[PDB]
Amino acid sequence: VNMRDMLKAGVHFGHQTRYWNPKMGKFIFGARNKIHIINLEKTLPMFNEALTFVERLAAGKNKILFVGTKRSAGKIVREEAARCGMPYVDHRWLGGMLTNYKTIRQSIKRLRDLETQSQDGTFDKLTKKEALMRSRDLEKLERSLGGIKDMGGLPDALFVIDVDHERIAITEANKLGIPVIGVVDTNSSPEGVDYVIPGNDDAIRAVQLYLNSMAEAVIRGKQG
RNA sequence: GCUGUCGUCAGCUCGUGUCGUGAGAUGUUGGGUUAAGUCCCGUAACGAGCGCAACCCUUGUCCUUAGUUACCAGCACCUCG
Ligand SMILES: [Mg+2]
Ligand SMILES: [Mg+2]
Ligand SMILES: [Mg+2]
Ligand SMILES: [Mg+2]
Ligand SMILES: [Mg+2]
Repeated sequence: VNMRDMLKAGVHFGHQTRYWNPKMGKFIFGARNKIHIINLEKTLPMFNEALTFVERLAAGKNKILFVGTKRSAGKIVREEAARCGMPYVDHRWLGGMLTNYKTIRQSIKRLRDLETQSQDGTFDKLTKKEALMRSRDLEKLERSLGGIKDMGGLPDALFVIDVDHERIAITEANKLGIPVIGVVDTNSSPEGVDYVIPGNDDAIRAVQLYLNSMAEAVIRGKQG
């Protein structure tokens, strides 16, 4: 908002200049002291475009999936996708979560009924020898499948925090053919992302800026 | 039908997904660890089956029930078994 919250924290920064993607050359305002700088005055209209798109998609009972698996960004998306509904992923993305949803449906069922088992009133009233194993399986399943426990159907649109690190999700999203929102850094590619956000990554303040923007956008959208 | 052998070695495969024009490949590679494809972590793979392990028999400790044809600590007799 108003070119100052983003200009303050970390948004006007890039990944040096040695590792830059030619297709970002149109978004570079300059390279001060060997580091690329993003043209924020161009980011604002498309940032607001993404905000208004997700806001108008909120009304209509559509589900928006968030992807944030990264160092120091998983917990932010975990807590921030909390409330306002919507699923998320907070740890390693599983290959085939979209193109092979039938298989992961079984894992979802296993997670649900094992959660019921371990929280039925302490069903495991027996030796801890295999109860520890059961709890370990529970936490292992949670750590990768907690965010998508709901949403029996495929998401109508998807949100990304970084496109280089999780290219696989975007690839299979285009293969399924659904809209995608992505934060494209200076060493990334606009290929496969529909609504581009030429923002910044690896800076925390920027990432909660992005995710709060999205979350209160969907809040003001789904009110009806 | 039954049996030997590699070999009681730890391997051999499938569904769905993905990569390749295809034969095919990933799963099943990698860092550790284990008797073991055993387990953990990572990881375009996610799961499953036959194997490994476990359930069977026996051996080593104790407890309950049992005391004849088995036993003899105590009591007595004893021809001293
Ligand atoms: Mg093909
Ligand atoms: Mg193979
Ligand atoms: Mg093999
Ligand atoms: Mg096994
Ligand atoms: Mg065996």
